[PDB]
Amino acid sequence: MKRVEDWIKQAERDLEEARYAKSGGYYELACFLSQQCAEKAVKGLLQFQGIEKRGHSISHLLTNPPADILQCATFLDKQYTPSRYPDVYYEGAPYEYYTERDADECINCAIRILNWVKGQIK
Repeated sequence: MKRVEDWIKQAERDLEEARYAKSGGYYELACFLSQQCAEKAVKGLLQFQGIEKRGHSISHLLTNPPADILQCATFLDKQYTPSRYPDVYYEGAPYEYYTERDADECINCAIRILNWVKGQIK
């Protein structure tokens, strides 16, 4: 069991670890941890709203969110999975093909979703 504040602490710690992973050059990790951040924040919001849905797609968890939030949820939903769906997985060892720009786009979308959720919990 978790309280709303636990979902938000999990998301704040996932963001801190994503930045830490980018500092170490671990860009695929920073992208995974950014998707974890967003997913935990949106589950925190759904609990606060008493509005239960399931799955790990951040986009399917939202209901009529702003355009920028849906764009970042769709973007983050592509991060680790997807055996072959959301398909665009890399061939070979994935980490070798991520870049510092991907880490920045993933971290910043996690920050956009985490702040948008915080704004709504009151």
